[PDB]
Amino acid sequence: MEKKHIYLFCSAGMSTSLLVSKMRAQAEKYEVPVIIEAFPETLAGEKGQNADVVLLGPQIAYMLPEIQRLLPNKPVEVIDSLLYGKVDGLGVLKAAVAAIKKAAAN
Repeated sequence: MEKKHIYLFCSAGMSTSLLVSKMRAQAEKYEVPVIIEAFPETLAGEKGQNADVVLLGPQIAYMLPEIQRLLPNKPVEVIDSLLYGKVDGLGVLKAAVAAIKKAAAN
Protein backbone atom coordinates (compact mmCIF):
# COMPACT_ATOMS: atom_id res chain seq x y z
CA MET A 1 0.00 0.00 0.00
CA GLU A 2 1.54 3.34 -1.11
CA LYS A 3 2.59 5.13 2.08
CA LYS A 4 4.80 8.18 2.54
CA HIS A 5 7.17 8.82 5.46
CA ILE A 6 6.97 12.10 7.38
CA TYR A 7 9.54 12.10 10.18
CA LEU A 8 9.68 14.85 12.81
CA PHE A 9 12.81 15.81 14.74
CA CYS A 10 13.42 17.79 17.92
CA SER A 11 15.94 17.42 20.80
CA ALA A 12 14.01 14.77 22.77
CA GLY A 13 11.14 13.65 20.48
CA MET A 14 8.32 14.15 23.02
CA SER A 15 6.66 17.63 22.72
CA THR A 16 6.08 17.04 18.97
CA SER A 17 3.96 13.97 19.89
CA LEU A 18 0.69 15.94 20.15
CA LEU A 19 1.21 17.56 16.73
CA VAL A 20 1.98 14.07 15.34
CA SER A 21 -1.16 12.70 17.07
CA LYS A 22 -3.34 15.43 15.50
CA MET A 23 -1.67 15.02 12.07
CA ARG A 24 -2.37 11.26 12.31
CA ALA A 25 -6.02 11.78 13.38
CA GLN A 26 -6.65 14.12 10.43
CA ALA A 27 -4.71 11.77 8.08
CA GLU A 28 -7.15 9.03 9.18
CA LYS A 29 -10.17 11.34 8.75
CA TYR A 30 -9.06 12.45 5.26
CA GLU A 31 -7.74 8.97 4.27
CA VAL A 32 -4.16 10.09 3.64
CA PRO A 33 -1.85 7.01 3.65
CA VAL A 34 1.13 8.36 5.59
CA ILE A 35 3.38 7.34 8.50
CA ILE A 36 4.02 10.25 10.85
CA GLU A 37 6.54 9.65 13.67
CA ALA A 38 8.70 11.74 16.00
CA PHE A 39 12.36 11.09 16.85
CA PRO A 40 15.33 12.80 18.59
CA GLU A 41 17.82 14.71 16.42
CA THR A 42 20.56 12.08 16.99
CA LEU A 43 18.73 9.72 14.60
CA ALA A 44 18.43 12.37 11.85
CA GLY A 45 21.03 10.54 9.72
CA GLU A 46 19.93 6.98 10.40
CA LYS A 47 16.14 7.39 10.07
CA GLY A 48 16.08 10.47 7.78
CA GLN A 49 17.55 8.19 5.08
CA ASN A 50 14.11 6.57 4.72
CA ALA A 51 12.11 9.80 5.12
CA ASP A 52 10.32 11.36 2.15
CA VAL A 53 10.33 14.62 4.13
CA VAL A 54 12.11 15.59 7.34
CA LEU A 55 10.36 18.16 9.53
CA LEU A 56 12.15 20.11 12.26
CA GLY A 57 10.98 21.80 15.46
CA PRO A 58 11.50 25.62 15.35
CA GLN A 59 13.71 25.24 18.47
CA ILE A 60 16.29 23.30 16.41
CA ALA A 61 15.80 25.39 13.24
CA TYR A 62 19.40 26.66 13.50
CA MET A 63 20.41 23.00 12.89
CA LEU A 64 18.71 23.02 9.44
CA PRO A 65 22.11 23.73 7.70
CA GLU A 66 23.69 20.82 9.63
CA ILE A 67 20.86 18.30 9.04
CA GLN A 68 20.75 19.51 5.41
CA ARG A 69 24.46 18.55 5.41
CA LEU A 70 23.54 15.12 6.83
CA LEU A 71 20.66 14.60 4.37
CA PRO A 72 21.55 16.56 1.19
CA ASN A 73 19.21 14.48 -0.99
CA LYS A 74 16.11 14.64 1.24
CA PRO A 75 13.75 17.66 1.60
CA VAL A 76 14.32 19.06 5.06
CA GLU A 77 12.01 21.81 6.27
CA VAL A 78 11.22 23.58 9.55
CA ILE A 79 7.69 23.71 11.04
CA ASP A 80 6.38 27.27 11.26
CA SER A 81 6.47 28.76 14.75
CA LEU A 82 2.82 29.94 14.65
CA LEU A 83 1.43 26.59 13.34
CA TYR A 84 3.38 24.80 16.11
CA GLY A 85 2.13 27.24 18.81
CA LYS A 86 -1.44 26.80 17.48
CA VAL A 87 -0.86 23.02 17.07
CA ASP A 88 -2.60 22.90 13.69
CA GLY A 89 -2.15 19.34 12.46
CA LEU A 90 -3.74 19.88 9.03
CA GLY A 91 -1.58 22.96 8.19
CA VAL A 92 1.62 21.03 8.96
CA LEU A 93 0.35 17.90 7.14
CA LYS A 94 -0.34 20.02 4.03
CA ALA A 95 3.13 21.62 4.28
CA ALA A 96 4.72 18.15 4.56
CA VAL A 97 2.78 16.80 1.55
CA ALA A 98 3.57 20.03 -0.34
CA ALA A 99 7.31 19.52 0.34
CA ILE A 100 7.12 15.89 -0.87
CA LYS A 101 5.50 17.24 -4.05
CA LYS A 102 8.12 20.04 -4.37
CA ALA A 103 10.60 17.16 -4.55
CA ALA A 104 8.73 14.56 -6.67
CA ALA A 105 7.30 17.19 -9.05
CA ASN A 106 6.37 20.88 -9.48
